[PDB]
Amino acid sequence: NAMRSAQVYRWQIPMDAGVVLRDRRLKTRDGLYVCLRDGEREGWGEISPLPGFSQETWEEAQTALLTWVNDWLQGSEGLPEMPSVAFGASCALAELTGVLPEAADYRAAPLCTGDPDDLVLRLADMPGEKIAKVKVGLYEAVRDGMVVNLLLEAIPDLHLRLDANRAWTPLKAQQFAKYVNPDYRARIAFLEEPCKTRDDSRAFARETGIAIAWDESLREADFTFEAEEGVRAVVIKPTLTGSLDKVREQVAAAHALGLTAVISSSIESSLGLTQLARIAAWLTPGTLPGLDTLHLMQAQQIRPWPGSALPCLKREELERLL
Ligand SMILES: [Cl-]
Ligand SMILES: [Cl-]
Ligand code: NA
Ligand code: NA
Repeated sequence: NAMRSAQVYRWQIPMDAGVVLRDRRLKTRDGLYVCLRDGEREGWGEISPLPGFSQETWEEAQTALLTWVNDWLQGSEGLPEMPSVAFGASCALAELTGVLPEAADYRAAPLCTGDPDDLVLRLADMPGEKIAKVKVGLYEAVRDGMVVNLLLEAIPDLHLRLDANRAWTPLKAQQFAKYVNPDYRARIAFLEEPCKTRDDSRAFARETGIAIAWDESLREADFTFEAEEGVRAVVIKPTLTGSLDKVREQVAAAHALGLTAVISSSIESSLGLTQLARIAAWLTPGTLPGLDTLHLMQAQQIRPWPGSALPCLKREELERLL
């Protein structure tokens, strides 16, 4: 189409030392961007499969994105199934049509990074609603239970999101719970995927009174949105999910069941994170998104996250594929 043109960029962002995912060292974050133009209209997307979580590799995503772009340029925008590519391409399309609103709040649940005191100091005097995120299942269960307990004790109105990524056996999950004072358990907003199996996670929720959330379950073939005793939320990671339309359908299905839906990071670059902030403000206006992952990186690119002190690279500094 005479009116259409596109650009594709490839990049690698250095990570801070000490970032681990499913027994892996994420030394750099590797990804792609697409920039679509149709007349005076422009739209961007991020295509960044996450090692150990995405089925597709960076290299596979690159090929799929390029071939999708080739078709789009010729007037065919049907999206591929590959989730990171479907997500990025769909965001670019949504930006071209103005469907993705410009607005964002740019606030996220702060992520604990090994210093609960700092987290306490940061939240203890924050006016309004206090929500934070603690990763669990990396250290031994006793440690996690004590940390969670101390934080809840330190700030009486703090609500914690906990993320286990299916780390625990039923025994370890019970060991974690025993260190959390029952008087404080109601202030665990949710514990994402405590156990290795979903049935064990549900049993844990019912036994302990600690609310749970689904995250990786949503990407399993069998997944059905269900209201269930103990289940309070779902975590939706668009890069691992697919198109913006699919993300919308999932948010809607969760809300229709009274479940909280959290728009969440797959460690995207700043560009993708700002888009997730817009998606969250639009589709989940009442729910703080899980986007506090930028500080794990050494640079921003193209669009900065407001308030980040990290340097921001311009597009001219990235490797251009198309
Ligand atoms: Cl290549
Ligand atoms: Cl730029
Ligand atoms: Na636009
Ligand atoms: Na999670």
